[PDB]
Amino acid sequence: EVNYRGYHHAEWWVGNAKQVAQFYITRMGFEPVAHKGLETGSRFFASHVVQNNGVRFVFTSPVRSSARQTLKAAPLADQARLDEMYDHLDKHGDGVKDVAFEVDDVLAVYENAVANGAESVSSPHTDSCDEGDVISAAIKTYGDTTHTFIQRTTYTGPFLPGYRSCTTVDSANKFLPPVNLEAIDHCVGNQDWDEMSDACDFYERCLGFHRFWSVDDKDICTEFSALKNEPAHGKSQIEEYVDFYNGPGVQHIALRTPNIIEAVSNLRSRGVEFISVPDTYYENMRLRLKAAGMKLEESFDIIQKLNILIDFDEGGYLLQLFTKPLMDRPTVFIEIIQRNNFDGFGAGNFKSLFEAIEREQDLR
Amino acid sequence: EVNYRGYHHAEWWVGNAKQVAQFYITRMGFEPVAHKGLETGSRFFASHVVQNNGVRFVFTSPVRSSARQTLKAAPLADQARLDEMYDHLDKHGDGVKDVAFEVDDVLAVYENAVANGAESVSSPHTDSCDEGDVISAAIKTYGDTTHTFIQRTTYTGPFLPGYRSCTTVDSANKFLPPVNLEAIDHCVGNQDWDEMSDACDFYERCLGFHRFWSVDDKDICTEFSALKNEPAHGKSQIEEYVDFYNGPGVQHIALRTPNIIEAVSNLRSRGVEFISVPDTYYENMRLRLKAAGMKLEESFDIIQKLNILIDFDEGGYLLQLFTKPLMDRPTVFIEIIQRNNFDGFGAGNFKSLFEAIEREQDLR
Ligand SMILES: CC(=O)C1=C(O)C=C2Oc3c(C(C)=O)c(O)c(C)c(O)c3[C@@]2(C)C1=O
Ligand SMILES: CC(=O)C1=C(O)C=C2Oc3c(C(C)=O)c(O)c(C)c(O)c3[C@@]2(C)C1=O
Ligand SMILES: [Co+2]
Ligand SMILES: [Co+2]
Repeated sequence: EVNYRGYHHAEWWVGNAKQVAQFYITRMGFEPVAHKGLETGSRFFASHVVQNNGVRFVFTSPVRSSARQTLKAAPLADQARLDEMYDHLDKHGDGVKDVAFEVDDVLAVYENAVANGAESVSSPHTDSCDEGDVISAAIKTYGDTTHTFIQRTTYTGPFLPGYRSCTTVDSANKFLPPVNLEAIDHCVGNQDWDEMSDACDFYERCLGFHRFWSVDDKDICTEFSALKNEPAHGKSQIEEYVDFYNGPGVQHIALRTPNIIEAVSNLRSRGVEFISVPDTYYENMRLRLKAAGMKLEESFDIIQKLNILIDFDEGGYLLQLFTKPLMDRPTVFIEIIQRNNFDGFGAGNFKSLFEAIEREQDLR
Repeated sequence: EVNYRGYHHAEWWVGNAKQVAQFYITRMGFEPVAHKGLETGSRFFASHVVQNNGVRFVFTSPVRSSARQTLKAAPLADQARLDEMYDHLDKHGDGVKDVAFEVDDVLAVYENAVANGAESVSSPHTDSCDEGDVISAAIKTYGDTTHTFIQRTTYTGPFLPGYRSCTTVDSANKFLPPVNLEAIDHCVGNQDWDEMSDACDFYERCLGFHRFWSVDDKDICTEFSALKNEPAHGKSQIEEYVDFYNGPGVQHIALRTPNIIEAVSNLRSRGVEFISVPDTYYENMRLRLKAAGMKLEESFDIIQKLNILIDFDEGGYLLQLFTKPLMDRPTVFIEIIQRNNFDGFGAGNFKSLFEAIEREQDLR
C-alpha cells in the first residue's frame, strides 16, 4: 500500500546519526527500518534509515575521526570521504545531503545528466552484497546537495547492500498519536538564488522526450521562474519565515499528508514546533478565498489556529506549514503540505507573507 | 524539593544541540529549562539545558562554521573556540565535555587545584548579565573532559548569565510514562587507564582539610585503586559491556534513581535500550547473594529480565544498568543506579562480568 512517489529516500549528513534519527521517530512518527555500520562491516560510517509510509530518511554519520591513530590507517579514498563529511558538517551542519530516485536505467539517466553539464559525483557503479545488486550514480544539483539514481537489479534485501533490516518496532509509538505522512513531496537542498537558478537551468537542459527523473523539481522550477523579502531587527511579524526566505543556504524538504490538520495536530502534541504566521495573513486570505469562491474542506478557523498556509488557483488549493528551524542554524526546515487539486508549490505565499511584514513595516 | 548533589549540571559538546537535547526529553523524561543562542546575543554557540529533577544537562553547539565568510570575521578568541569545538567533535564525537560543581569560593577551590598541578582551562572570571553575576573556572581532569567550579553571587535568573528561561513544558510527556531520575550520581569523562590514573593521582593531591569538590570522584578513585577484560570476535557474551570496559575513550555518566525497576521500565517503554548481561551472571549472583544472606527488596527475577546488575557488601547493595552505546561510536554510555546502603561503584561487576565471558570462552 505504501507510495514512494519515486523517491527511494533522502539521505542526511549529520553529526549523530544514531540519536538524530530518533528525533523523527519520537517527534514525527517514523519507524526504524534498516541499519548499516560496524555490525555489517561498515568501518567508516553508520547509516540509520527511518520510514513513515512512503517517506524514507537515511541518516549517515562517520563512526571514526579523521586521523584515527588507534586502529587502522584509512585507505586514501576513505579518509577523503571522512574528511569530506566533516567539512560538510562544518560549513553547513546537520541537513539534507542527497535525494535519491528509484530509476530504471541509471546509465541512461546519468548519461543525459552529464551531457547537459551535471557535476558528476559518482559515475554508475554496482554495490553488491549477498542479497543482490544495485546500480547508482550521483550528481551535484542544488549547491552541494545531490541527486542519486538507483536501479534495483538482483537486490532483494531490506534496503540497499550493506544494510540489515530492523529488528522490530519502536515502543514510544504505542504512546504517541500517529502522524499520517504519505510520501516525500519535494526537496530544495539550497534556496540561494544563484544556486537555485543554476540548478533549474540545468534541469531545463535535461528536458527531452524521456521523462525527467524529478517531476517535482521540474514543476518547482517552472512555477518559480515566472518571477525572480525585507527583514527587521524588531521579532519580525513574519517570525521565522523571514529566515526561511532570506536566510542563506536554507533548505526545506516537504512531506505530503492527506490531512494536514490531523498531521499538524499530532505533531503539535508530539512536541514539534511551527512558525506563527500573523493574523493579518488570514484577514487578507479570508477575503481572497471568498471573492474567488474557493470553498475549502477544512475549517478556516482551524487553519488559522495551526498557522497553516494557503495557496490556490481556479481548480483547487493547497495547505502548507513550516517547522521552526530544526537546528541551531536557521537553515533547515520541514514543510507539511496537503493538496486538493493544486500542483502549486506556494508561490502565492511569497506575495502574501511579504505583504504581511509590508503592512507592519508600513505601520512603522 | 529537587536535589543536585552539588552538580550544577553536565555540559555536552554535540553537533546538533537543538535536536540532540530533545533525545533526553522524549526518550528519558527531561524538560526544557533554559536556552542561550542567537536570541540572547550568543553569536557563536547555542546552549540547551534540559533538567530531570536534580539532573541537569547542557547541550552546546556552534551556530556557525569556522571561516564563516558571509557575516562577521570572528574575533581571534572566538574562532579559536569554534575551531576547538569542531576538533573535539572530530576526535571524539558527541559526548560529555564538562562537569560543573556548585561551589562556594571558586577562587580557593581553583587555587588549590592548580597548585597541585591541575591543567587550567579557565581562570576565575565573572560572567555578568543583567540578572546578576557568577564566578567560574575550569580545569582539565579526565582526558579532555573538565570540571567547572561555579559560585553564584548576585545572579538570580533561570540558570546562568546569557540564558533565558524556558517557555513551558514539552507536550510529548503528557503521553509518555515518566522517568523518576533523582540526580547526577557520578561521571567519568574518560576510562583509559592512563587517563583515569592521571586524574585520580591528581585528585589525591587535592585532598586536604577542606573537603574535596567531587566526593563521587574521590570515592571512585578510592574503590578502584584497590585494583589496577578479554574480548572475542564471536557477539561477545558480555555483549556491549566489553566495549564499555575495553573500548578507548569510553565515558559514562550515572544517574541515581530511587526505583531502578520503575526507571528502567519506563525507559524500556520510552524506547531506550540497554546491554543484555548473560544468564550465567544471575546464576552465579543468586548463589552469592544467598550465601551472604543479602536479601534484596526487588524481585531477583525482574532484575534478571531487565539486565540490571548487582554489587553489594555487608551493609547493603546497589542496582546498576547501562544503556547500549548512545551513538555510532561505542564510546558514550549512561548508567542508571539505585543504592540501598552501598557507597560502591560497581567494582564487583568487573569480576562478575569478566567471569561471564570466562566460562563462555573456557567453553570454547
Ligand atoms: C514557498 C516554498 O515552499 C518554497 C518552495 O517549496 C519551492 C521553492 O523554489 C523557489 C524559487 C526558485 C524559483 O525555485 C524561488 O526563486 C523563490 C524566490 C522561492 O521562494 C522558491 C521556493 C523556495 C518557494 O519559496
Ligand atoms: C563499573 C563502572 O560503573 C565503572 C565506574 O562507574 C567507575 C570507574 O572507575 C574505574 C577505574 C578507575 C580505578 O577509576 C578502573 O580502573 C576500572 C578498571 C574501572 O572499571 C572503573 C570504573 C570505570 C568502573 O568500571
Ligand atoms: Co513548499
Ligand atoms: Co557506575
